[PDB]
Amino acid sequence: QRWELALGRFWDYLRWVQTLSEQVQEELLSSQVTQELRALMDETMKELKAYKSELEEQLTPVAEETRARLSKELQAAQARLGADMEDVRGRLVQYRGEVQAMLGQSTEELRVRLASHLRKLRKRLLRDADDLQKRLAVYQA
Ligand SMILES: CC(C)(O)c1ccc(-c2cc(Cl)cc(C3(C(=N)N)CCC3)c2)cc1
Repeated sequence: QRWELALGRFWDYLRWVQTLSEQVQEELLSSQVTQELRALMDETMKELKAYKSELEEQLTPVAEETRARLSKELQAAQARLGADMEDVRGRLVQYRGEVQAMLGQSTEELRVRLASHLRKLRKRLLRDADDLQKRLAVYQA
């Protein structure tokens, strides 16, 4: 699906950030990484909303209380995905400020801590994307 490809571009970019390689460390102290993640996040959420909209053209007619519930559960699952991606961006903004506060001292321990936290944020994003995909797959029925 288009929204899955969009999410995958966010995911591959974030897998690169996770390496904290020389060029990642450089781009994390500018706005570049968080600006590129914002663009990738925005595209994912736009495609998700359009996908849900087109799915609603080929629905199995069910009880109206049921449809209303499934739609609200799907909107909550979309919301969690967007919040997850924003939580990632926010953690990388935090890193930028903590490096500046070090006034040129070594950042090795900040980077060890960031790597560990990013791994956990990425696991949560993956969890939520799988749950969203599963909900979308039975939504029409
Ligand atoms: C081909 C490309 C661009 O490299 C790529 C495309 C998609 C993903 C991807 C990332 C995540 Cl977090 C989740 C999923 C969903 C999955 N489990 N298939 C769960 C809904 C689909 C897919 C990763 C990479």
